[PDB]
Order: sequence, then structure tokens, then C-alpha cells
Amino acid sequence: RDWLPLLGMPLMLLFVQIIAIVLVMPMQAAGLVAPSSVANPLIFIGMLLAFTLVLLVLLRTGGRRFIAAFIGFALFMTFLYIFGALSLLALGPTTAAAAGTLIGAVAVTALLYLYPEWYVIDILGVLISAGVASIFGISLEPLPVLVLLVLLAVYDAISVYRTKHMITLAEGVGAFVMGMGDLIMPSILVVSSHVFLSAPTLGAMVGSLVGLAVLLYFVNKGNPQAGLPPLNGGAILGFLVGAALA
Amino acid sequence: RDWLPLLGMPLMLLFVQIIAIVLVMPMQAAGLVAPSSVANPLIFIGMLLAFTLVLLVLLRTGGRRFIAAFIGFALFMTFLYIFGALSLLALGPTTAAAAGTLIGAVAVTALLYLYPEWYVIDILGVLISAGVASIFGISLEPLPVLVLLVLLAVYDAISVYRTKHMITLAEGVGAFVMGMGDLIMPSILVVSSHVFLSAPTLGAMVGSLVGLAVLLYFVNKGNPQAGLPPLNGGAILGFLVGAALA
Amino acid sequence: RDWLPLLGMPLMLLFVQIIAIVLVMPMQAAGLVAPSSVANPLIFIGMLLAFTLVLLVLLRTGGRRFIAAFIGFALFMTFLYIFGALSLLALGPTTAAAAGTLIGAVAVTALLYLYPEWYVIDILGVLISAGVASIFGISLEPLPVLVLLVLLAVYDAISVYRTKHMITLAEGVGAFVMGMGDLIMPSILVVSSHVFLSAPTLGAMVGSLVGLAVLLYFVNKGNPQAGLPPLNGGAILGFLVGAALA
Amino acid sequence: RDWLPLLGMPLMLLFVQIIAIVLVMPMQAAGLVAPSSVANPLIFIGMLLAFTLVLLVLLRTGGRRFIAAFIGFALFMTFLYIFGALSLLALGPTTAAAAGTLIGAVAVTALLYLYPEWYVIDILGVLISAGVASIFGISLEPLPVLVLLVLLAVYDAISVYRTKHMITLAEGVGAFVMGMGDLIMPSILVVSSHVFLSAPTLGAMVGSLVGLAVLLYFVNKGNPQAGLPPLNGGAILGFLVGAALA
Repeated sequence: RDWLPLLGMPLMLLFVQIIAIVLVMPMQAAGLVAPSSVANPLIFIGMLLAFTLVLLVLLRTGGRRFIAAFIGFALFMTFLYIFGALSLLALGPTTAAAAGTLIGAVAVTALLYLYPEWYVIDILGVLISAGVASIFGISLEPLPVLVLLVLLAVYDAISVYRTKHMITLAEGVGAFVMGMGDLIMPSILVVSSHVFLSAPTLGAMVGSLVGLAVLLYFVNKGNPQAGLPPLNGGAILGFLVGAALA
Repeated sequence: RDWLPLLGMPLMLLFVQIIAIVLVMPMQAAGLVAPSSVANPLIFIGMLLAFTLVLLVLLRTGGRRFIAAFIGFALFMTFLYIFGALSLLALGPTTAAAAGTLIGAVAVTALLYLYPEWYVIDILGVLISAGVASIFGISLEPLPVLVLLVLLAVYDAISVYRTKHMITLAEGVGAFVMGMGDLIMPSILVVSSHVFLSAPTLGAMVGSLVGLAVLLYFVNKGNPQAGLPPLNGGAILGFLVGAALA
Repeated sequence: RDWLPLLGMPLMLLFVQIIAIVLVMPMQAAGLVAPSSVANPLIFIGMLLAFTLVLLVLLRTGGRRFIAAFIGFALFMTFLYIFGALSLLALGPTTAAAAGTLIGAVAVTALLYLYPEWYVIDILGVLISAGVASIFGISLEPLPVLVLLVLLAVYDAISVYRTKHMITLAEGVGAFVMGMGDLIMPSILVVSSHVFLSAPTLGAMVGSLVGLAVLLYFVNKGNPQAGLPPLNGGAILGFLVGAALA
Repeated sequence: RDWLPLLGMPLMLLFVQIIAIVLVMPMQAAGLVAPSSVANPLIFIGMLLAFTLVLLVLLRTGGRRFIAAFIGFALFMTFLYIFGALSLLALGPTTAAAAGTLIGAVAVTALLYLYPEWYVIDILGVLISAGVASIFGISLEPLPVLVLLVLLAVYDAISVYRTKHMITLAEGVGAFVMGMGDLIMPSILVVSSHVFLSAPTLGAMVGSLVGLAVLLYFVNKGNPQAGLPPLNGGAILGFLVGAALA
């Protein structure tokens, strides 16, 4: 039957979760985190609005190749860190591993910059996203992850309903970032729980997959929905489900 | 005379003053304030100037929702500290207390964003406004509040007169910020006094009621007036009278 | 003959200098300065680029009254320090002195802002300008001042010449800030020499007045010249003239 | 015959390299560097991206002369450091030397600002370029220079190819900065080798002349090329041969 269309996307879910664990391991090799305080999520969001405010003021100060530059900087660094925990844990601190990541990251970013085959893009998106998922997963525990997840899920539902209101009223009464970004979102808990086949939060993984099933059903009808809340709600569901076992 | 129209505003005056005294109470529970020096107003002038400068560059980074984002943030934090101290007085440091604040705050801001009954707003404004009123009122003593108040009174009469003259000459010779904001102002002295039935600065409360009496009379006639000076001039009046008594 | 018109500039020269010495006095009551280092002039120029970049990004982030607001702050600070040293020297350490200053500065700025008679302006300009003049005069010694004056006389002469050429080429081959400001300029050497009727660098004052004799001679003619260099040149002249006595 | 045209560029290569070396010797006299670590390139890249971001936020904040200002700043400081170290070696810290630098730098930037003869500019450009060349060159050793240079050549090739494609697709399918800057590029490695007639990495210099040979050939044919890669590739070539030598 109809498999391939728009179903490699949850495949990217399972994947990013996976790659986030397999990256959980090599990642403690360089410190990271940041304390399982619940103020930690707030630090997150403060710095996130900061990050966005920054990205936007780059754009409005763009930037003929300079935008493409700055984001190249950010890239090459981030890839250097991926391959960093990867190789530099694997082959260890050796000269070989360090060249391995340097050359590794130069290679990759230069590829993605040179017009790939752009299903490639789905993969590097998977890599990176898993990366981020796993670090903020190693930064602190569920209880905060839970607060953050409920938090963002309600923000999404709020703004979605809001612009929707702007749509109904307007009569008479590149997106990939937000994508893989909110793909990471509820899998920070799939990591920060295993970081707390595997754990009982295989349940969180599948509960999250079901959250996506729900979403991808709601949206594939005319007039869309929130987005996060089915995902965070569902991942929190499947996870707190992974609690009856242990 | 006439009641409910534009007398719910002084309703909001006595209110926010009241709520600001009742908030005098729980607030020392997390410290706050701030030194009874008069050097506070000019640094204050500094920091409000910074804050407005900030709010504005937020706007210029709009930001279809990023505006609403950052300001929603600032708002919700402030609500969480409201319900926070609320909790740390009632149940005190308990886990339950902190959650009480979460749910409280979520309730409040998520409500306020989802288009309520918007007599709600005058109220939420009363809440927040009472928040700031009560803090800076708990922040240090009368005399500084007094000077700061004279200072601001002169800035308003200045700018208002400035632009008014600018209208008469030009022939040939969102507002709730400044609003509930100016509703807050003379309640700090009402607070910073009970902080210094209650204080003899119940008189400042009634004096504030006389300031609004004057303002809401004159402004309610064609061709407006200064604004602040009737309010602070009058509240400081009633206050220093309530100093002349006891 | 024609004396009084457009000869008030050297008059305010003599004036701003005089008031600058009378202001040399009260100022140590609150410190200021900043070591006679030859690196300090650059601290100055950097921080002026700071002040201007600030001033410009304020303007283009303007600013309904917010411009007039912010410059109201900066102004009022400056006035409170003027009357601060004035009174706190005059009335001495007393509380009374401090009030002398608030009452003073509020009075003054409220005035200048409420459409005075704006011959006021030349005087407040004399005050303020003299103030800044003496503060930085108290910041460090001659030798650095000498170099600094040469430098600014050159920025003036270069940019003047540059845009002049841009005028000869362009055919076929608020100013009050730079005013009272560059009026302050050559009098910082008249102060920091008074620290190295009175001193023998009265000569720098009249010699500088003669630099202006040159200047105000040229201005009233078609096709200008530099500006600073006749003044700083003339003041350094009068100063190294004032070297033979002491 | 065709001498002076587009063959003065390799002469300026040899020159900037030479002046970078003859200045290499005296330069360790005030510290410099920044540890032959490879984290140096990545932080660096950060700092150039930052510096440009800053320079730009100047530019759109022009600033009729404020632009010209800040860049005048950078200029005269840097010339004062050139003639600065120049003097602090010879007569040493004495007044004669430091005055020599000031006056020197005065001469130079004041000249270079007043519309020169602009073969002058190739010369002062050679000066400055040799300066920066020798500093980051004395800043630490090769292997980092190796990594950094590989990085820069690849980014250059990336953006050139990118916008080239961007040119072929739009059918139907002030410049001296990047100049003397990447003229410096392969001469830091020519320097970080004397900091490591002369060395056997005199070869890197002719390898660089071969890189420029290649480049001034390709580009001087209709439809240009990358730029860095011939230069860095070739200088690294001649250099690594001078490693096979010893």
C-alpha cells in the first residue's frame, strides 16, 4: 500500500531518537549539560529567545554571503562537535580522531552547502537534531523536561489558535528548522529518561510516535491544528506510560 | 452623579492600592525591594529607559509572534512570581506551593491570550499593576518615592504641554501600558508608607482618589490636561496632610 | 559700529572658560577625572564614538518623546552634577545642598524644556559646556591634552577639506552640539594647565580667543576653512606662550 | 612590454611577504600571538565574523562621517602600532621614539586620507598587510595555520561556486579589502615558519607566487575562478616541498 510518501518523516522520528541515544554515550566525553533544577528550562527559553533575536538581527543586517557565512561558522562548529563526541570517543583523544572530526565536519558542511540530493538534508537534519536532542537530554532530568514540554506545547497551541483567529477574521466575523526543531522537542525526554531493547521509555518513544500519528492525521485534513500538543502530550503520555513497568 | 462608566477606573485605583497592601504582606518572603536612599529614582529612570528601549527594539524585530512571544514571556514570568510569593506565604516553600504558582500562572496567561471576557483584563491589569506597585512600594521608603514622583509629574506636564502647544501652533502661530502603569504609580507611595486600619497613608489612598477625581473630571471634558500632576500632586497632598495629622 | 552682533561667540568663550574655572573648584567634592597617561586621550575618543553611536542609534530608534526623554535623562544627570558640585561646595556636605541641586536641576531642565526665551540656551550652554570642560580638564594633564587637541583639530580639518573637495567636484571637475562642544574643546587645555589674575596660561585663554579672532573672521566670509585648528592651534599657542613665566 | 599591469600584483605578493618577515624579526617585543593550538582558528573565525558584523552595524548606522570615523580609528591606531613598534625597537621607550611613531602615523593616515596617488595605496596597503601578516604569523605555529588555510580556501571556493551557479540560473536553468587581505593569507604561513639565505620555507613564498600565477591567469581569462584555493594550495605546495628538503 501507500508507504513511502510522507512516512519517512516518523522514520526520522525513530531515527533521531536512536541517534540521540547512541550519541548520549560519546557525549558525556566532553562535559555538557546546563543541575536538575526547574529554573534550568527557563534558562533554556531565555537563551532561545536570545538566539532567535540574534538570528533575526543577522538577517536584517544580512549579509550577501555573510548570512551564509555566519551560519557556516555555526555549522562547522556543530559538526565538529558531532564527530567530536563520535570519533573522539571512539578512536579516543588520538591525533587520528581529531583529524577525523576536523576533516569530517569540513567534508559534511561543504557537501550540504554544495547542493546535495536534499533527501540528504533529511539525514543531516536527523543527525544534528539527534545531536541537540541528546545534549539537552543530558542537561537535566525529566521533571524539568516535563515542565518545558508542557510549556512549549501550550505556546504552540496558543499561537496556532491565534493566527487562526487572524485567518477567520480576515473575512468577516526553510520551515525545516521549526520542523526538526520540534522533532527534537519531545525526544529530549526520550533521552532525559534513558539518561535518567532498552529503558521503559521505549514507551516514551512509541507514545511519541503515536503523538505524531495523531498529528499527521489532524493536519492531513483541511484547516490544521496545534502541532506540539499532540507530540508533547503524546510523548509525555507514552513516557508516563513507561512508568507502570518501572 | 454618573456611576459605572469611567468610575470603574477609580474602582481600579482603590483596588490596585488595596491589592498592593495585601501584597505588601507576602512579598518580603522572597526578599525583593531596593537602602532608603533618594539615589534610587535616577537609576530607576535609567532602567525604565532601558526597558522601553528594549521593548521597542523587540517590536522592530517583529516578528509576527516574536513580539507577542517576548512580551508574553515577561508577562508570564511576572505572573509566576505573583503566584510564587502567593504560595510562599500560604503553603510556604512546599512543592505544592510552587505548582500552585505554575497552574495559577498557566491558567491566567493562557486564559488572557485565548480571548476571554476582557472585563478580565482590567482585573489582570489590577493584579500585575498591584504587583509592581507593591514591589517598589516595598522597595525603599517614602521620601525617595516622593522625589521620583515630583520628577515624573514634571516630565509628563512637560511632554503633554509640549505636544499640545505643538498642536495649537500647527495651524499658523496598547495604551494600557501608560494607563494601568499610571494606575500603579501613586500606589507605591501608598505602599511605601504602610511599608514605612493601616498606615496614616490611607490618606494617600484617598488623596489618590482626589487626584483621579480631578483628572477624570477635566479629561472628561473636551480638550484634555496634563495627567500625572493632578494625580501625584494630589496624592502627595493627601499624604502630607495625613502626615500633618499623625 | 557693528560690535555686539556675532561677537558673542568669543564672549561666551571668555564666559564658558570663566564659569569653567569657577566650576573647577566645586567639582573635587565628587571626584571625577580618568593618571596623566598618554593613553587616556584615546579612552576619550573611543567613548565619544560610543556616545555618538549611541546617540545615532537612539535617534534612528526614535522615539515619540523617547528621544526627548533620553536626552532629558542625560541632561538632568548633567545638571544635577553641576548644581551638585555647586551646592555641595557651597552649602557643603549638607542635606540642604543636595536639595539645592534637585530644586536647581528640575527647575532648569523643566525650564529649557517648556519653551523658555532660549537666549537662556546660550547661558545653559555656557554652564554645561563649562562643566564638561572642567571635568575633563580634571581628567588628566597637559602633554596628553596637547596631543589630543592636535588630533581633533585634524579630524575637523580633514573632514572639512574632504567634503569641500566633494563640493568642488560635485559640479564638473542641532549644530549647536558641535558648537558648544568644540567650544569646550580648546578650553580643556586652558584647565589642565591651570593644574600644571591667576595662572600664566591666561595667555592660552586670550591666545585661544585670538584663534577664534581668526575663526570668526573667516566664518563671516564665503568658502570656509577647518575650524578647530585655528582654535586648538591658537590655544596651544597661548599656552606655550604661557610657558615663559612658570 | 606588458610589465606594470597585473604583474605588479605578484610583486606586491613578494613585497608584502618580505615586509612581513623583515617585520617578523622585531615583533615578539610586546607579546602577541593567540599557543600553537588548533582551537585558535575556530575562535578566530568567530572573531572576524564578529568584527565584520560590527563594522556593518556601523555602516547602516552611518553616520555621514561616523563611518569614516570608526574606520579612521582603526587606521590610525594600527599605524601608531606599526610606527610604534618601529620606534620602540630603535631608540627604545624614549620620548624621541614614541613621538616618532605618533608623528609617523600622523603623516601616514592623514596622507592616506587626503586622496593620495593610489600607487601609494598599493604601498601602504603593502605596509598594513605585511603588519597583520606578521602578527597572526607570529601568533602560533603552522598546523593551526594549515587547518585555518584549508578552511578559508574551501569557504572561498564554496561561495564563488555558489554565486556563480546563482548567476547561470538567473537566465533560465572599496574592493581592496578582500584584496590586500587575501594577499596576506598565504604570507602568514610564509611568516609562521620564521617564527617556527634563510629557511627552507622560503619555498612557500615562490609556491605562493605560483598560486598567484595560476590565479592571475585564470581570472584574466573570461569567466573567473575561486581565488584562495590556487593561492593557499600553491603556497602550501611549495612549503611542503621545503619540508621534503629538510
